[PDB]
Amino acid sequence: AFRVLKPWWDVFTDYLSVAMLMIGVFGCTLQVMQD
Amino acid sequence: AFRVLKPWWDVFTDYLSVAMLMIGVFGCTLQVMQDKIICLPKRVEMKGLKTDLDLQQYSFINQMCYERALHWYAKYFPYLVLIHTLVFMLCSNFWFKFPGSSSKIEHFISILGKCFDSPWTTRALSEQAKALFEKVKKFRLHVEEGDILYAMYVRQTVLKVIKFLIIIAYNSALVSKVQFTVDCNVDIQDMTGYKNFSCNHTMAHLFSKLSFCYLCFVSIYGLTCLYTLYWLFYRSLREYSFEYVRQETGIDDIPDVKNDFAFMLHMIDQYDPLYSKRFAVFLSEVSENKLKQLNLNNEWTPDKLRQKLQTNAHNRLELPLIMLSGLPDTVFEITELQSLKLEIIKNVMIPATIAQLDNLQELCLHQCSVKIHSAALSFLKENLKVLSVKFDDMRELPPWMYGLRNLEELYLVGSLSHKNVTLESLRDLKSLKILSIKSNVSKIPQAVVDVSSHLQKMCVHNDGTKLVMLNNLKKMTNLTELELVHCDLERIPHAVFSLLSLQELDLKENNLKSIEEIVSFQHLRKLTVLKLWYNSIAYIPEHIKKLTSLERLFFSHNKVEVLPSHLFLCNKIRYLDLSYNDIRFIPPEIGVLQSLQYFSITCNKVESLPDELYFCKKLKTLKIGKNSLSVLSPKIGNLLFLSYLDIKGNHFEVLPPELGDCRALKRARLVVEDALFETLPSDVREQMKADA
Repeated sequence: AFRVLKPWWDVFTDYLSVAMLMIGVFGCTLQVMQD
Repeated sequence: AFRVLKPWWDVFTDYLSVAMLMIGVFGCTLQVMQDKIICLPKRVEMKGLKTDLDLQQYSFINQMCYERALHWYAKYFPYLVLIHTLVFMLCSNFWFKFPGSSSKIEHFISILGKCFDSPWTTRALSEQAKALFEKVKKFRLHVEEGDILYAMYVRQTVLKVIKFLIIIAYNSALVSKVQFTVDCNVDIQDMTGYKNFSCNHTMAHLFSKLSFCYLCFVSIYGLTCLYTLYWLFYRSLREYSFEYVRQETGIDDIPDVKNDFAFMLHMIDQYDPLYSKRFAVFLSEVSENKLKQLNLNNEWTPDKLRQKLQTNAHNRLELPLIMLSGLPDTVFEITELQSLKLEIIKNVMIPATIAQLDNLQELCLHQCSVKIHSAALSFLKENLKVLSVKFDDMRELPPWMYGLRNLEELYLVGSLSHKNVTLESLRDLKSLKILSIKSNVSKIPQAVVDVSSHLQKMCVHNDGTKLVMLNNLKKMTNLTELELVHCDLERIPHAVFSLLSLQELDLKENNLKSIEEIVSFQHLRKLTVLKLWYNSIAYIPEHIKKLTSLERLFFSHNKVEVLPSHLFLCNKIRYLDLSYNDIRFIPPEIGVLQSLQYFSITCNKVESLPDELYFCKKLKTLKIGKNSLSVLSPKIGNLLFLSYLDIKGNHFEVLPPELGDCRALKRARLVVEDALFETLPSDVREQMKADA
């Protein structure tokens, strides 16, 4: 339903998206803070 | 699932990774918070050294020299450590995060936990696990073809080792690079009026010390890998041999395991030494057999066995068995059965408990590969009297049956020639008296000669095999009853002429056409019963009158059309089978057959009945059958002892009332047309059916 529909490449893309989202949030934080 | 997969070194590596992650996060926090460079112009009673620089210039200089002079690695160290720790964690977790191997790992965890959970494992070492054996065998067949999980784990370990080596190699040189104080000569002159600056940032010494401690952790981490690497390359975990469960519990099953299975076994043993012992039980086949035995004992009750008890053909209390996987023990509790019946029961082992069933003398076996115990075999030798065996490819034949001395009657249903029969010698059968064979043997085996000293009755009913060599039958001096049914001889064999002790002769389905050997039958004065079923005989030689001892005659389903007068000279004949023949006229000489009690001419061409036939008052069975009789003589009322009459299928118009004179014949024994029976008076039919 929420797990059996994810091939390995899909899982890797999801993890890459999570990492990129974290990077973007951290970048926004630092831009607000010290830029 | 999430805990039992961690060896001690793995847990230590995880804890080191956690500590390194905490250190990296703390370093990033301090770098964001207090990592500030203070800078001053370098080259210049002591007074102050005012530089008339405003705060904006100070901050600008701090930023400029921070970008320029400060070492890149010194600035990136917290993020560097964070990245390395995250990569180590990711390469540690991808072992279970990859679904293709994660499914196998989860299946192994589930099966191991379920096997350890079963108390029947402890019972075997000392309920539903029987079906769990199927999952066990499915897993062992499917996953032993893997070993890719081991390669993946080895690759992960190699990656960790390489990362550790690189980390040490470059950090060792880079640690000495950082300094607390620093100098920067940037071209800010004529922009800020200065070029040379002395600077320092707070974290340096701390970072230095911090980095030192971090290195130590990494060092231990690397050492950990080495140990595991050595453990990977000193034991050769691709193969695992128990050699301890086999020696202690005394089980020779569970020989070895494949690369993947040995790897998982080693991992579990390092995690827990007793989990492997508990999990190995369901690999054993003997354990599976015993668990099936327990389940069968739960399924079977003595009540079920006694309900299935019945009376066999040869007047014995028998327990039929049609589909079983072994011997229930409860069967040995019921000693009143005199016979046992087995049908399609392979892999049967008879223990000494068969000695409990004292009152056993017969056994029936239908397609069963059975072996006995020593006490079981001795009990069978000393107690069995009758035995019936059915086998298809000689594999169900138990050889020890040839060693049973007290056996009396034996029945064999199975081909032996498939032309020499692979029959074992019948020497130990010291009390064999009756033999029955259902095979395709072309020549009589020599083994029977080893039993002819006490053999009394040999029955061989082949499916049509021609008995070319009958020389051994001449050795049957003690044979009193002989049957050669469907032996395809087509002539009376010369060997039977050597059997003076013979009493009853049967030649069914031999298709005898010329029988001019009846004179030789005069050499045998004990011939009371002679049988010629399903032969091509059309004429009866006069020599048959010379058989003094004849008591029964058989000519059913033959080509005899007009029967000779001299055939009636054997006044001692009591059974006369003339049905299914071309018999048309019954000669009056049948009146001299006073001793006759049987006469069947069913499915013949008989058109009239002589009155002399009714002089044979001893006739208790008369089977006219399907003939062409138009009227029945009233003299049938004189046959006071006639018990069966079969005239249905004839041309009778009205049955005579004299049928009421038949004391031994009733409605059930009277086979007549319903209209013919209706032609009888009301009193006659009332007397036949009931007692008025």
